[PDB]
Amino acid sequence: GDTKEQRILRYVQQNAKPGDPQSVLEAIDTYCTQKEWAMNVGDAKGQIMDAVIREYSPSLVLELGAYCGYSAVRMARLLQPGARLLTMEINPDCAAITQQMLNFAGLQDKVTILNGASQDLIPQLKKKYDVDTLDMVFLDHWKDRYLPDTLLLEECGLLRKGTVLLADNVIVPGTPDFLAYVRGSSSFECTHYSSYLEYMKVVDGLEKAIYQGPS
Ligand SMILES: Cc1nc(C)c(-c2cc(C(C)(C)c3ccccc3)n[nH]2)s1
Ligand code: NA
Ligand code: NA
Repeated sequence: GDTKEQRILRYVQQNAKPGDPQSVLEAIDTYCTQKEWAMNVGDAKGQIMDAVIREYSPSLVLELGAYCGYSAVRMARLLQPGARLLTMEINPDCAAITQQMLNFAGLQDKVTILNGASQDLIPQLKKKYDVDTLDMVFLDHWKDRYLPDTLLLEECGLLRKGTVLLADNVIVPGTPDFLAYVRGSSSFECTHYSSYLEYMKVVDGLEKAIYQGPS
């Protein structure tokens, strides 16, 4: 049976160029804006993500909620040799799509895909995936999970001073609990990056929260 996610992957494989991550991004953004709507960060927000990666040049990045691999491709393509992306995806079919997307783009050796729930996998990073601390975390999974997974990252000792959290959809549909906590806590230095959801004709935004150390 055909699914939307399989259709996205097929469109990329037909029209993008293997080993060319930029063509893969353009293909997905074309597909989602012109052929069939899908959950997608999109190019406007993508350029903010690009800027953050280039500013902090993280060596170890954790992504929560890979879906079809658009953001994994977006970030992994800007990573240096020896840098790693760890990405978590709760849905097995989407995890498979993400793998094929990264393989097509030529980035499969920079990325480890973890199939499971954030709250189960996050406490295993130190022991099983040889993580000390994370340089960057991109949050784009279930919205009611942003605040508790941030708290769990902190108590698992995965954040250090200077670790960048970047969270999507904090306005639409909105994560006001997360926002209240990080903006109000002295442990996080926060900035907001507005971006228009053109298809929905409403403004959304990404929050950047830089860990400052425990309170
Ligand atoms: C507690 C959770 N841990 C993770 C890693 C979660 C996750 C969410 C997601 C998307 C693609 C956004 C998703 C998945 C299923 C339904 C709706 C939406 N992928 N991974 S959820
Ligand atoms: Na999103
Ligand atoms: Na703060």
